Amino acid sequence: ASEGVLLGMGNPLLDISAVVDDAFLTKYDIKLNNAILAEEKHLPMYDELASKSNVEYIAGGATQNSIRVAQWMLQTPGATSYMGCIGKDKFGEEMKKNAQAAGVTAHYYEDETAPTGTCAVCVVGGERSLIANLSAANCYKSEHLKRPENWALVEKAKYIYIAGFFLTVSPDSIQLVAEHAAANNKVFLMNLSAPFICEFFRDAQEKVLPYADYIFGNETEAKIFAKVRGWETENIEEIALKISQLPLASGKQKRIAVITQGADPVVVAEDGKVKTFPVILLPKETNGAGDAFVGGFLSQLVLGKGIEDCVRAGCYAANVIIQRPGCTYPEKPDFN
Amino acid sequence: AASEGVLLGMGNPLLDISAVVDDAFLTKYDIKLNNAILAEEKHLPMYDELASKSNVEYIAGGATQNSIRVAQWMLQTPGATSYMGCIGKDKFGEEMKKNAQAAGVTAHYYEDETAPTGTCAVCVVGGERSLIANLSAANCYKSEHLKRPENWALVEKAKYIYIAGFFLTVSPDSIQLVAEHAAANNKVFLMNLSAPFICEFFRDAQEKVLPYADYIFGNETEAKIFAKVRGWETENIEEIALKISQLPLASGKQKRIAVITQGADPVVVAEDGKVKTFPVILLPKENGAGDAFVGGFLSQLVLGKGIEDCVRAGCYAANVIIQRPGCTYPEKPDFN
Ligand SMILES: Nc1ncnc2c1ncn2[C@@H]1O[C@H](COP(=O)(O)OP(=O)(O)CP(=O)(O)O)[C@@H](O)[C@H]1O
Ligand SMILES: Nc1ncnc2c1ncn2[C@@H]1O[C@H](COP(=O)(O)OP(=O)(O)CP(=O)(O)O)[C@@H](O)[C@H]1O
Repeated sequence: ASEGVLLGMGNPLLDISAVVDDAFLTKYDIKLNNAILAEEKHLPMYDELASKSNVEYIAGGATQNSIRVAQWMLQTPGATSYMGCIGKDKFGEEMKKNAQAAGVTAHYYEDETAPTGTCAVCVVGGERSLIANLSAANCYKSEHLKRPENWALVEKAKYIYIAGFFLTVSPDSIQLVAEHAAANNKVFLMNLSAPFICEFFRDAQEKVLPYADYIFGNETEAKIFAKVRGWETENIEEIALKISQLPLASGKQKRIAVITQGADPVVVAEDGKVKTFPVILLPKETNGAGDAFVGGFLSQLVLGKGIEDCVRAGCYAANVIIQRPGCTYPEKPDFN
Repeated sequence: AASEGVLLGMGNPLLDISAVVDDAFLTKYDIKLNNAILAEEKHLPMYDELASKSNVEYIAGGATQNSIRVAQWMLQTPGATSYMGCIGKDKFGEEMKKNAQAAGVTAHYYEDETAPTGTCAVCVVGGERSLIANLSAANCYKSEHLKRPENWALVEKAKYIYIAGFFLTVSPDSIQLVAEHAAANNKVFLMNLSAPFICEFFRDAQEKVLPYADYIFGNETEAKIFAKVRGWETENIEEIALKISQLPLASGKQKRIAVITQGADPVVVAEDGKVKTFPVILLPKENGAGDAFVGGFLSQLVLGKGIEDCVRAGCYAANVIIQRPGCTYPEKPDFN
């Protein structure tokens, strides 16, 4: 677990989590077990959540959550890094404060006008309501990555994880680091989180797939990925195998596809074979479970462990996060 | 014979810089034909090279704006169409205003104070093309522009309002405001399934606007993905079109018409619980075909014509645009 051994790049959103009541949900007309794009009526909501003393600020975003969970799972200081776009405002300073507290060496790109991306995480029991305002998170430029103090994080990194969503924000950055990983013996990892499915983004994803050593995804993302490229099969075990056997780049030898199915087992394809991994629960046990699974998987991958340890750690971290308000965790882990 | 501003469009405007190119140009900038590539930044050496070419053509593009220009060209009545979208304060923004005025579209653009105007290089060789789109200011539209009286007057004047599904990612407030207004003031709100959604932020935003859609346009790929997202196991495009037309309707919305194109294969239309097939009829000795189909369909819909006339006009306009470099057309149409 060397300095900056694992790097992430994505859309950072400051998650403003707080336990709410019926009056709050009725006031802003927001329903539980739902995630909506933020509107004008939901913009003054971030001030009412701040006025609550029990508010929790977290440097969120799908990839950043995976990086924080990996840092928490590893515990070695300075092992993780992250790059993403934020705004020059109070929420941007809270993002920098929380990333430092989580142990992540974050080098953010500050946009000169777009305010920092935020996500209200309203909690009642186990249920949640997400209201994301992406705003600055979609303004990352490759000029930031190409600067020497930020490109040093790529050079230091052995494992680089980038979500498929980043292909819509900065396709130059993902392609540049994926090609660099193939040339300098680094492991490039990615996921099938491609919300937009246009010809522009399909061809952008087609160009980065050969450079992916690991492709993470969930049953819904994998089934849609299969239907897009004409694969008629619907069996998740067959789709995972077909993902692992996609064309490989010159600097690659094999690919591992990890498809989670929530409660159902985690499916892993490797060396032309598919293995099933039943989910093991914690003593007396969905928001951000996928992000926490990738985080736990990345931690054991960094330590040079076998696939079974990576799946068990992923499931452990996903089980911890779902029993907590948001993508939070205790001080130290209890995994083996 | 259509009234002033009877048809309005809202979207992501991009100045399409079209030009016929050769092998040396495609090799120089490493760009492939029949490929849609994103441009994180304007490649100035390429853009300036295109601007210095014989038969270089500037067009006020963008999927929705193309449909509006094709509808204006098909109608021929001056002042019948309107359009609102975000542009930058630069030379390409002035060329967008010049071409929209030439195309006969009353365009009221929102000028961003820093993001440069969205552009798209349309490198055409024979029948094939290569799109290199830099969205930039097109993704910066704010509902404050729509709510201004000189711009809201275009909504009030409009009987038919067409907005692409992709615009939900840019301004979901503007779509919800005009879709709910159309239901309250007996106006026809039309939309398409462009860039189908997989993330819950964008899926729930689309779920909120579907009841307000009187017409839903789409292609076989968009419709098949839309069906797989919401658990519809059927793959038959005729069954999918019927299921789209029978989605929940908003108060005071009696019916929905779903139009699913299949390229060469017939156009599928669902109406009053029945699906009708329309074979594509070609012109004597025969990208952007979908945009031109919607444009031709909108023109006859404005004139209060039957569905068969709308499909024939849509196919006529699509067949003209595909035998021209880009989404261009002759002075007057030949469809009666
Ligand atoms: N109901 C459940 N019970 C226990 N563990 C669960 C679970 N749902 C998910 N998990 C854990 O989370 C991991 C990832 O689950 P899943 O694939 O559903 O995530 P996701 O990111 O797609 C879901 P969401 O949309 O709820 O954020 C699983 O491999 C498992 O370890
Ligand atoms: N090969 C072909 N020959 C003739 N007409 C065609 C055609 N492909 C498309 N069209 C015309 O264009 C209309 C829309 O076609 P389609 O559904 O393929 O558009 P689209 O916008 O999805 C395609 P693209 O990705 O190429 O821009 C059809 O209804 C038909 O009138």
